[PDB]
Amino acid sequence: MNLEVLCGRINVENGLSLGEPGLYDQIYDRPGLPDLDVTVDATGVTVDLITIQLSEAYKINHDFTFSGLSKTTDRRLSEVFPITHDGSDGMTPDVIHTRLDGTIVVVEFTTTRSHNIGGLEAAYRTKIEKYRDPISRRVDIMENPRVFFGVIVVSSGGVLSNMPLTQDEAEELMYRFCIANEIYTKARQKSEEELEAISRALSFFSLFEPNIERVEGTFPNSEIEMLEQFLSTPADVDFITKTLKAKEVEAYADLCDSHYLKPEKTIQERLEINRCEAIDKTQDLLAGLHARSNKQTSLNRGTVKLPPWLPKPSSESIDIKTDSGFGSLMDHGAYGELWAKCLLDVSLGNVEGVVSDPAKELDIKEAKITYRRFKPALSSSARQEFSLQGDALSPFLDVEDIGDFLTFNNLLADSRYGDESVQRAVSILLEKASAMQDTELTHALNDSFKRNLSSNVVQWSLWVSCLAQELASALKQHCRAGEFIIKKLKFWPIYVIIKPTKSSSHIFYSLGIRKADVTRRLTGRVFSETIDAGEWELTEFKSLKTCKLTNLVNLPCTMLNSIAFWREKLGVAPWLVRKPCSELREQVGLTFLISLEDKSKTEEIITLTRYTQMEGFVSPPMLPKPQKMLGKLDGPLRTKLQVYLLRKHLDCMVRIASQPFSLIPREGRVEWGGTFHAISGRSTNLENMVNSWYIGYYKNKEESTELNALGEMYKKIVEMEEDKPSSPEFLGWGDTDSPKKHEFSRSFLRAACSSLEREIAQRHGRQWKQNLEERVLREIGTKNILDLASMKATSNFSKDWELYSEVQTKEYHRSKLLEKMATLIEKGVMWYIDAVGQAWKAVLDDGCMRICLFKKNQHGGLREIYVMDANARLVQFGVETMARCVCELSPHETVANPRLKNSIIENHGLKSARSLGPGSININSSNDAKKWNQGHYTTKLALVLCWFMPAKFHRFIWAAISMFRRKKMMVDLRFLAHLSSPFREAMTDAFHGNREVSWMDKGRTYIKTETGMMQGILHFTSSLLHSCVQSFYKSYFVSKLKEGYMGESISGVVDVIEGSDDSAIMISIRPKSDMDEVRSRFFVANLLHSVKFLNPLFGIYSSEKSTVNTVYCVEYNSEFHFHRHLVRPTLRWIAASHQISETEALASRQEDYSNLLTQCLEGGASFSLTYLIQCAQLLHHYMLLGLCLHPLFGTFMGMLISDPDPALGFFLMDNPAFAGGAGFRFNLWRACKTTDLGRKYAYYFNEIQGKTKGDEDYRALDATSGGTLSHSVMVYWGDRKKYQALLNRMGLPEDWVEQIDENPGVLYRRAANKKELLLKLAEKVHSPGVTSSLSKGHVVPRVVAAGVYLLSRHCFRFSSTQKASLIKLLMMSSLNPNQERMLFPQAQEYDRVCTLLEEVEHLTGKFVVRERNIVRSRIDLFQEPVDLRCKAEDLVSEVWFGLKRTKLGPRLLKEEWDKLRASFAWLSTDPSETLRDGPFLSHVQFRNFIAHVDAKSRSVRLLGAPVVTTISQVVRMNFFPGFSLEALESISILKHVLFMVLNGPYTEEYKLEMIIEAFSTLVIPQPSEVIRKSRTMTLCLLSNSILDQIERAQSGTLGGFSKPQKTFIRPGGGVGYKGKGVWTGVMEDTHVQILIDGDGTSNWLEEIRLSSDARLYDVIESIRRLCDDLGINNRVASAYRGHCMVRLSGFKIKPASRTDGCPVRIMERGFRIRELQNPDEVKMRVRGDILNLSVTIQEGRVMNILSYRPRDTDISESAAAYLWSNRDLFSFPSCSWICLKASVLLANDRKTQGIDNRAMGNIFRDCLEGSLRKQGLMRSKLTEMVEKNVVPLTTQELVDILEEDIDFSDVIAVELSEGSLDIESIFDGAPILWSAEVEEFGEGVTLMDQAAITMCAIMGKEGCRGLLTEKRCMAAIREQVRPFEDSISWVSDQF
Ligand SMILES: [Mg+2]
Ligand SMILES: [Mg+2]
Repeated sequence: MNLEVLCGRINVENGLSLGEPGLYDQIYDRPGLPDLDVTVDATGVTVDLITIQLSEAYKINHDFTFSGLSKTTDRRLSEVFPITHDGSDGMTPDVIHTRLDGTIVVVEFTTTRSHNIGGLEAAYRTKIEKYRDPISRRVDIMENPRVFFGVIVVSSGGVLSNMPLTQDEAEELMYRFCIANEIYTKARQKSEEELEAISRALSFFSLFEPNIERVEGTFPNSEIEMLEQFLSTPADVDFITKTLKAKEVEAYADLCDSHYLKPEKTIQERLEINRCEAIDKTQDLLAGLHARSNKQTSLNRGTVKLPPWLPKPSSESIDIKTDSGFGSLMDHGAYGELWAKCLLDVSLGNVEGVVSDPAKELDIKEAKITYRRFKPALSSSARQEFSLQGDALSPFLDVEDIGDFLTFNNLLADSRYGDESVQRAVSILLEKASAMQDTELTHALNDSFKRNLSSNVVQWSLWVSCLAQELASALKQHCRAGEFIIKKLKFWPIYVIIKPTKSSSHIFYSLGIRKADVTRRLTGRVFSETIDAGEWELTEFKSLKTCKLTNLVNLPCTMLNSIAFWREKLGVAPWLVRKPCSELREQVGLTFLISLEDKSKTEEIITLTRYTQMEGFVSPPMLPKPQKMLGKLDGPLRTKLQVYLLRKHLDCMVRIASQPFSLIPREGRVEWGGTFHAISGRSTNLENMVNSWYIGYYKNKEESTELNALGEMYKKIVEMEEDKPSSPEFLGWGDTDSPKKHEFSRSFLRAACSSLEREIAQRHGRQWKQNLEERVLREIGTKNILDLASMKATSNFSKDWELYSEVQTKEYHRSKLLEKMATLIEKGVMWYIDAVGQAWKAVLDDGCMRICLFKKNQHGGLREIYVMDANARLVQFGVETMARCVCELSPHETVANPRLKNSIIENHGLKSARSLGPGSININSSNDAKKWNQGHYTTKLALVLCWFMPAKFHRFIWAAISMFRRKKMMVDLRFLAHLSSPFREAMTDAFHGNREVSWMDKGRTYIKTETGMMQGILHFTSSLLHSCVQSFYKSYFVSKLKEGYMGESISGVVDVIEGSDDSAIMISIRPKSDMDEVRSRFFVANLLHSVKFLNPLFGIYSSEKSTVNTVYCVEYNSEFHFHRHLVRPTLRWIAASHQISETEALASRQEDYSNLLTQCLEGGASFSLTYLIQCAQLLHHYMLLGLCLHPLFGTFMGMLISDPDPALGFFLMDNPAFAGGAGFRFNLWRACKTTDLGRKYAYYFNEIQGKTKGDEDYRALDATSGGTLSHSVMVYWGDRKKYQALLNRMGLPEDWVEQIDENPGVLYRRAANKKELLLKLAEKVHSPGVTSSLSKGHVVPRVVAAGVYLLSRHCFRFSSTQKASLIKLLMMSSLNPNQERMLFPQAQEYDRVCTLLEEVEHLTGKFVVRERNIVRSRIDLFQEPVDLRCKAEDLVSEVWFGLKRTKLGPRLLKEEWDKLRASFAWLSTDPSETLRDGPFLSHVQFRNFIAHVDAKSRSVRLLGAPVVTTISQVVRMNFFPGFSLEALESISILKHVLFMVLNGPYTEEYKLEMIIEAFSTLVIPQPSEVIRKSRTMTLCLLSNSILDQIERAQSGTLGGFSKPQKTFIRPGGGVGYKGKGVWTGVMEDTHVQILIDGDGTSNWLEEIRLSSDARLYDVIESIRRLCDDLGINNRVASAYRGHCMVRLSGFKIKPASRTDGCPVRIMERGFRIRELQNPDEVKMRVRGDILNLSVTIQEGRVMNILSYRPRDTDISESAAAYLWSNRDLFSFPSCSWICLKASVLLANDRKTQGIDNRAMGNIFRDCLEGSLRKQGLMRSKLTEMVEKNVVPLTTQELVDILEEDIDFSDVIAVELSEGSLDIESIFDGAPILWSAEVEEFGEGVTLMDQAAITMCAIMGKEGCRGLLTEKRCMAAIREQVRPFEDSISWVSDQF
């Protein structure tokens, strides 16, 4: 802990810097808690025996915390910077440091007593506000300033600091602060808004009165006696001891008698016995299943319900060809005659008109579609057959068709038609999009994607998707008797006949093909057999439910993803064509089958095989037992596929149960030998198996309404209802050894709460309840009623909807929540804390919760959703916030602290290594819970919450929780309808009143419920309870480990991580001998196994889906930590990467398409696969835009080709390398600098839309969506009539829009009255995209509508935007870097990325296979904790209304506002005037426009190989696994000697002497090299061929003087230059011109000219330096001369409309000629700490051609050691200076008192003041040194939480005593691990040189001086006031 290394870490560039704030937290074990003895008395305070002063104790909180930092002499602001006289010259910093490179560093520390990011961010912002302006003022008047600013803020939780540190110093600081804050508080300003909110909430809580008596009445078991008796009485001890002993002996006996530890068999015998038992169990299951079924041996049927046809698509057309013959369409008749009649009727005249036009479906020209009805009179036989149309299978069925289908099948062979209509229509758009990056990489990847699209599988899937879209469209028409509809598929010779229904739940269709254009077939045999008709081939009226439609639409964009992902995972090159590996056909075929055949209970087997395969990772003491998965596999079978899957699964189980997975740690790493695919016979590595358990995964939110799934849901909801204990005794009143299905022991709950509370109170400092209460009161008291969770779901279920058939033949139609806030705002309420006072009473007058149900269709996941009513949400939101607040400050929970998801597992390894010695062994168990819902009686939650509250909340929480013990649930009306015509057979009887059941009333349309928490509602209380339980488990395990089985003590650390349901335990030990390892492994095995039996006490039932006692692997949520290797299932997000999403505006879909891609990249995928996924995403986005439905797609394609702007349908594709890295904003930025888009945006910002009040003004109305901006024609869409009608029912005058423009002040301040609240509601109801139309139909049709409607409407007619071509001609009525930066607030990072990206334009690399696993890094891209910048909207609120939403300051506020004005032309400082000039029509469009103009991309946690890392490394490695992508020593010593001479104490003449001699002796490479900084070096070295062109070319900086002003003589002898001159120059290829003028006291800048504008922000400071050289002020104004880009005052940016300062008028041909300078007047110069090569252009006026300043990262030591071994350099205190190492200190002891030297003067005294550096290694404070006797923190220990001692069961003790176990024979076999040399667990985790050199350049100056200062004294020198002999050293020091 020293300041020198810390300040040496940071490197700064010229100017002022603030860096980036970073957040460090607690990782290692907290030290501290010493003997604390605080006694306040007269002399102050006392601690231990050291006494501190009282008023010093008033500030010890900061002095002690930073004792090792402030050791300087307390300089001032004036002493370092030039005087500004602005009052701030007396601003005293906390540490002002100036290292030997002039890099000024001002740092101030702070300490807050908060507990979250809130106080941290607050302190950071207030420190920045305190110290912003003076330092900027001082840096504005310096020559070459390099000043850094840093802030340090600490808290008991974490530390926020912009200067990089190491976790050790963070831990030191945090624990020091803990001690300091403790002694501070034992020894003993907010704003106004929060000060009002706290009182507003406290008043309500103090006067809140819930009717506890009516509550006890209307609710079963709500009694305050339970709560008070739980809080008051302590916890029993003897009961717990006997219960633990009983549970322990029971678990031990169960383990022994379940894993065959009796009596003596070896491992192989136990394994064969296990194999026999598994065989028996599978045999029994098969027999019991086959016994109840129609026993068959062959079932002729199919699996794919569609016929295999592969036509060659012809020219596109939507019309039925007529000339077909009929010579054979009457062979069969009953189907052929139907098609014959159809063709004959459509031929001549029988068709009719049915228009299905987009504008209808959204419920609002030639875009209208034409469909044909039908009425063909069929014969009686065929009519009867059609009216006729429209048992569980056996495990032994000989399903071999599926078998040999997955072996040989033409599924991946190339369909020879790869250049046809559809492929052209896609590839053209693809090439147009990719034209931005025309490298070889992009061409290769596009060719690979097209080759993939050419395979016959996607060719078959394409027309299937077309058919599915057409059917979804035709789903809801009008049905005539005997009607039909004939349609063509617009790309293929296929015809479909459709017969819709009225139920709108399925459909009937029949296909037909010409039988002469069927080119190929999929040559399978699981396919629906068609029929022959001569020259035709037809189908037989299948039926497809409406639920199984989206999966048919999304078929190509999942087949492509599967093909690409599996082709890459196998290890094939994405740019090298090969054959199908015959191990790849299986995976693709299986994906195809599981996708097409879409049911539950079929993919469920595959998603369940994981828990079966998750065995074999079990440790020798136990055996792999997959037989626990029998059950959940029973039930009926209804497909030929389920039988095959079940047989293969059972075979995999019996294969696994015979031998586990091997475990061989060859080198220091560990692996696992034998793995294999689940449904196959294979052998693949881990990563190939892990994400094979996720074959049939997908997501949706469509709200399926099939009666079957809804019935299963209703069944699941009521399962444990009848299991009520029927006794209000064991539900929170007394203890119980064996608890029943819903009971829980109270004393154990109290013990767990006490344990967790002690852990919390030890991590944070005590007296924490107060901080929590204030935090909760604040966070509640600020919730306005308007900013609620609008657009959510509510329930219109009241008492009236309780009698079926009395309210039926109606629709429920659940509604939104906005209506509630509307009808509340009407009633005069503003704050959320006001509505609850009546919402609670309104609820209590009822007797239920009025819950409604909701179910999506995703076959698995989080399917159920329980929507509530507003009166319940309003009371639940006030309690869930308290729950989340109490949960946020826990050390285990991972749903409020999300980052801990990836910290408590990795870092554990380091922890294990810390207090164990390297070489430990892990023992892990990943648990779960069986029924996390329907098993938690809601009283335990209330108790465990009220235990953590300050008692001002007890009554409110008790009431608001007591509302969950009688809830009513709605049901579908169609459900009861069809039901009133097994479990369902009981439900119908309960409904009809025959059989009495205890939930459903007779005749009533609901379901009662008394037990079970709802899912999603009480999300955090469950996590809190689980945290308590897991903390108790951790304490108990630490206890049992503290004392061995026989009085010994095994050593080991425990870790506990847990979220909502899933949880893990990660114990780790270290043995020494061989036998002790065995004993400890057995002990920890029993310990970990006891959890299953210890769980039921807390009302938690562990399932059979949890592994136990695995050696070197865990699994928390979905990621598997296989030792130092982390595996994540990437198929999950890949499959769920293209979800249909209904948003009312374009350019908002690509946002989500990029979000999902970024999520997939996070999940982990080489960029070469992310790019293909993006191509498939583009294909999906275009197919969902009318690619195969509307016939007018050619016109839209032609329009988009000539207009690449998004929001019109165009899709932007990222760079091949670094594809999904940065979000959509990056692609937008990159496209806005190369395409015509840069033009279309420029017009939006540089047009004053007056236009003489023409008919071309405003152009596209400003309207931003998401991050992008577009025309208001799109964002205005959507029905809102219900909402505005409701508003008109209230006091909303129609003038409101106009009435808003008269006073915009109501759009930024919150509220003052009721009326402006209504105005804010009205603006809320129109802007973002809030909808009101009911989802009365499907999604795909109405999405295609919402697309094509807007597209067409913009293409031809108006809205107020113009046509496409009209706007294109309005163009002829791009961006400059200023506005480009103001738009994208992260342009610099984008530029860095792009620069690093413009080197991989070729395909060059090697296939080097590295070691087993390159342990990667944890790289984070652009990402900050909170923020530092002011948003582009707050400046307007401040300038326009005076609200200091930002706190910059008058100078800085003016500067940034002026920059903003210079960014937007029309923008003025008048809120009313800015409407009649800028593109807008109302003063509301601008409010929405400005709040989303600037947007930043999202963060990315990408992994990269180490070297610690960079982005170039990641791009080298991560492009493809197993593949990389790629394209002196005198310079170092020269840099070192240059830095040591320039900054060294010398004289300028002597400096130049030594420099030129060093240049003479040394050599250098020629300048035909890389030019970053050595260019200048080799130039100034070769200045001793022809230098003129050397400086001219190769990016120099020079320029003559074309027009000298004049010469004039001031009588004080001054050569002044007066008049008007013209200077010219050529710096970094600009050829600028500078007109200058001055006639009074000095000169001033007149005008500047530039030939280009790329490098603008650097030319500005270059011109600043040039004027500083030639000495010209830049303060006075000028007379504007032309149409300038911008103007500049004080080297600052000013707009052109202001005409304030010198204007920079860029003219490409402004000035093109050079000055032809003479090469003889060239000199070298050496200023203090500055090297220059210059030329005198005029008499007394010089010009610096080139400059140099040495960095601090070039102070070498090898070069120093070499220079030491040299004598010829007569150049070398100097000897001990350059070469760090008769005497030196003896002569200069008195040389400072009398100046007698021929060398440096003051510089030597400034340098030698560094004795404080060597004095920094010692001489600390007293309390800072006496308190180093602290021992580490031992642990939590249940003898403390329970306050008593506890004995334990010595079963294993007496067993090993008698010898009934023979442990040494159980583990014989499997390898030994105590002596195995392995690396520690965990995967993830210039300081070196800078620290070394900063600690190094001290000794070589004060070696013997330190010895003298130690010899003279060692104890009194620690004090500074005590000395106030060795007058020479003190003089050297100071004074
Ligand atoms: Mg598992
Ligand atoms: Mg788990």
